Amino acid sequence: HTARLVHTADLDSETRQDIRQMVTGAFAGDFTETDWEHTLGGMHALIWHHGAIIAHAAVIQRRLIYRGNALRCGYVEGVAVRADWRGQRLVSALLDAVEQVMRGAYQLGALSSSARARRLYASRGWLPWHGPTSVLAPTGPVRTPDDDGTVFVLPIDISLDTSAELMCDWRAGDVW
Amino acid sequence: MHTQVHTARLVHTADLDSETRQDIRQMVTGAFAGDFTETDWEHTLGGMHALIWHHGAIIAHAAVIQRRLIYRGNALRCGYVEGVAVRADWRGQRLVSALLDAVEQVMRGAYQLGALSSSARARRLYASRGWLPWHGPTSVLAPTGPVRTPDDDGTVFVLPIDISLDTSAELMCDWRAGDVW
Ligand SMILES: CC(C)(COP(=O)(O)OP(=O)(O)OC[C@H]1O[C@@H](n2cnc3c(N)ncnc32)[C@H](O)[C@@H]1OP(=O)(O)O)[C@@H](O)C(=O)NCCC(=O)NCCS
Ligand SMILES: CC(C)(COP(=O)(O)OP(=O)(O)OC[C@H]1O[C@@H](n2cnc3c(N)ncnc32)[C@H](O)[C@@H]1OP(=O)(O)O)[C@@H](O)C(=O)NCCC(=O)NCCS
Ligand SMILES: NC[C@H]1O[C@H](O[C@H]2[C@H](O[C@@H]3O[C@H](CO)[C@@H](O)[C@H]3O)[C@@H](O)[C@H](N)C[C@@H]2N)[C@H](N)[C@@H](O)[C@@H]1O
Ligand SMILES: NC[C@H]1O[C@H](O[C@H]2[C@H](O[C@@H]3O[C@H](CO)[C@@H](O)[C@H]3O)[C@@H](O)[C@H](N)C[C@@H]2N)[C@H](N)[C@@H](O)[C@@H]1O
Ligand SMILES: Nc1ncnc2c1ncn2[C@@H]1O[C@H](COP(=O)(O)OP(=O)(O)O)[C@@H](OP(=O)(O)O)[C@H]1O
Repeated sequence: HTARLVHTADLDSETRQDIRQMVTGAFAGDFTETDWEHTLGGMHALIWHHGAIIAHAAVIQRRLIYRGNALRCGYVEGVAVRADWRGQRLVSALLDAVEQVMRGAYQLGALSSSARARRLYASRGWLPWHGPTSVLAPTGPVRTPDDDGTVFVLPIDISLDTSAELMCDWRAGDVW
Repeated sequence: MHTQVHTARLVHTADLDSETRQDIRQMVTGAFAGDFTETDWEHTLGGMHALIWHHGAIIAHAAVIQRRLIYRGNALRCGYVEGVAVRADWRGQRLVSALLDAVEQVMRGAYQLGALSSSARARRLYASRGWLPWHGPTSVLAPTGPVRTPDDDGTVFVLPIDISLDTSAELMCDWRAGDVW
C-alpha cells in the first residue's frame, strides 16, 4: 500500500471508469459530472487491491491569486477510500503521493475539504484559510462565502498570511 | 520493444531531477535565442514535459500545462503547450514532430483542447498537423476583469478534442504573470 501516480492521459477507458465509479460511491453519490471533470488533467494517486481501485486522490494544476500574485497551485480533488477499506490509513498513502507532487512542481497545494477530513489535513501540516475566499469569475472577482471555512493550503516555497484574501480561478460547478 | 530512440518521453515536472531541470532550462533558453524570461520558464512548470534524449542530453522539449480558456462563458479544460524547442544542432530532422506526437497524445487523453501561442516560424508546422488558427479576438481574464490582448491576436492555435469550437469567436485565457498567452 503505497500509491502509484498516473497522469490522466495515461489512464485507459476501463481504469478511468473504475476510478470515477469508486469515487462516486465513496462520496455516497454526492459527486457530480463537474466534480468528476475537476479531477481530470493532472496526476492521480491510486492504490489497487486485486485489480480493483481502492483509493484515489488527484492533484490538478490551477492558479490561486494571493496578494496580486497568481500562485502555481496543485489542487487536490476526489480524495476517496473505498468504504470497506476505511480506517486503515490508506488516505495517508494517497497524500504522501499528492504531497510529493506538490513539493516537486508547485508553490502551494490547496483543496476544499469535507468536514470529516479537516483533522487529517491539519495533522499533516495543511493550514485552514481564515481570510475571505473569492473566485475570479468572467465578470470579475466574486466572493465565495459558501466555501469559507473549507479551504486548506499547504505552502511549499512561500510563507503565507492565511487571513489575506485568496481568489481561485474560474471553472464550472464548485469553483473551490 | 525497440530502443525507443528519439521517441519523446513524458515526465511530470515533479519527477525531474535538478540536473535534467537545469538542462531543459538552458537548452530551451538557448533555443529561443535568449528571449525566454524567468516567467516564460515558470510557465513550463506543473504539467508533463515531453523530452527527447540523445547521449544523456535533452535535445528537444515541449511542456503541456493545464489551464482554463473561457469560450462563450464556458471554462474549457486546456492543455497549453509551452517551451517547444529542438536544440539547434538537431533542427531540420522533424524531431518537433516526435515532440508533438506526445503532446497531442496528452491532449486526447486528458483535455478538451490543446492550445498554444506560436512563434511565427512555427505557425505552419502546427497548421499542417491539424491545429486550427484562432481567428477571433483574444483576451485574458485579469484580476480587474476581461481585457483584450491584441498583441497576441493571430498567434494562437487550438486542437479541439471531440468539442466543436467557433474559432472566429472571442477566446479569453486565465491569468498569470508575464505573457498571458
Ligand atoms: C476521508 C477518507 C478519505 C479517509 O480515508 P481513510 O483511509 O479511511 O482514513 P483513516 O484511516 O485515517 O481514517 C479516518 C477516520 O475515519 C474513521 N473511520 C475508521 N474506520 C472507518 C470505517 N470503517 N468507515 C468509515 N469511517 C471510518 C475514523 O474517524 C478515522 O479517524 P482515526 O484515525 O482517529 O481512527 C474516507 O473516509 C472517505 O473516502 N470518505 C468519503 C469521501 C470524503 O469525504 N473524502 C474527502 C474529501 S476532502
Ligand atoms: C520550431 C522548431 C521547434 C522546429 O523543430 P524542428 O524539429 O527543427 O522542425 P522541422 O524539422 O520540421 O523543421 C522546421 C523548419 O525549420 C527550418 N530549418 C531546417 N533546418 C533548420 C536549422 N538547421 N536551423 C533552423 N531552422 C531550420 C525549415 O524551414 C523547416 O521546414 P521544412 O521541413 O518545411 O523544410 C525549432 O525550429 C526551434 O526550436 N525553434 C526555436 C524555438 C521556437 O520558435 N519554438 C516554437 C515555439 S511555439
Ligand atoms: N462532493 C464532492 C466534492 O467534495 C469535496 O469538495 C467540496 C466540499 O465537500 C463536499 O461537501 C460536503 C459537505 O461538506 C462533503 O461531504 C463533500 O461532499 C464542500 O464542503 C465545499 N463547499 C465544495 C468542495 N468542492 C472534495 N474535496 C471534492 O474534491 C469533491 O469533488
Ligand atoms: N519567448 C518565449 C516564448 O515564445 C513562444 O510564445 C510567445 C510567442 O513567441 C515568441 O515571440 C517571438 C516572436 O513571435 C517568438 O520568437 C517567440 O520568442 C509570441 O509571439 C506571443 N506574443 C506570446 C507567446 N508567449 C512560445 N510558444 C512560449 O512557450 C515561450 O515561452
Ligand atoms: N443537518 C445535518 N445532518 C447531518 N449531517 C450534517 C448536517 N448538516 C451538516 N452536516 C454535515 O456535518 C458537516 C458540517 O460541516 P461544517 O463545514 O459546518 O463543519 P463542522 O462539522 O466542523 O461544524 C459536514 O460533513 P462532511 O463535510 O464530512 O460531509 C456536513 O455534511
